[PDB]
Amino acid sequence: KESAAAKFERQHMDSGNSASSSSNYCNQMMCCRKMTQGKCKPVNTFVHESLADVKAVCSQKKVTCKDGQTNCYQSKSTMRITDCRETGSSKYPNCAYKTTQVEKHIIVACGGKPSVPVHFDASV
Amino acid sequence: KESAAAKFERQHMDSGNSASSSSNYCNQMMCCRKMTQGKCKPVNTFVHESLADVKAVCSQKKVTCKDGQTNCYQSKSTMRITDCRETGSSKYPNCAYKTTQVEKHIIVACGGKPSVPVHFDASV
Repeated sequence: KESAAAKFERQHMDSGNSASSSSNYCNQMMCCRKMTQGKCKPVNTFVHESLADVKAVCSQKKVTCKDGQTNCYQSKSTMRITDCRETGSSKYPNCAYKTTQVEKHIIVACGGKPSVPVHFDASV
Repeated sequence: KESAAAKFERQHMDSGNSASSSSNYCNQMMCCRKMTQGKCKPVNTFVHESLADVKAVCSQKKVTCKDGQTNCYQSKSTMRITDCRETGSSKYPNCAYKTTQVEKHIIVACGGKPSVPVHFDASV
């Protein structure tokens, strides 16, 4: 059961970095998207194109996955994406990520019916 | 059990134009700090000053809380804070907030032992 003091810190404190800079994107998103629970997911990519555009990748260029599986696809064009990589400083439960925005091609694994993206494999 | 497609969207999709825009702060923080679970917390303020500085308020100016309780204190100095308000468009499970940065004195209820902030009452 959360103490009132802890609750206040959770709901009202953010000195770990003011509401300033886009350098904080990853720290906030990785937390919002639940990838800092029990462990700091070391690396993650966020795509900003439409869901439709990313889904459309399942029907674009075929490429093998890094794990040998053969259900990977590469986007025909670059996409605006955001790279999140835990920083040396970061140490769970104090996850720190470096935000790096680039427009690259993405490789994803597709599955299910209809076949949609189910795994981000890499950006190229 | 979250579907593979659902998980991909959670872990990798953030469609939009101003991804890391400060105008997105509240949407990301309100989500990260869990104030969008079950429903959208209508209003919330995040203080960007030092935890030590905010706790210090508890030994500053005594004031009566907005709800009539008598354990509120107001900061002597203004503090950098971000105001978060749910937008007319926002409606669970699709919470949306307007981010507003300003500098004001904060009023918080203090309790427990040691006496520390346990509730954000108001800013002014």
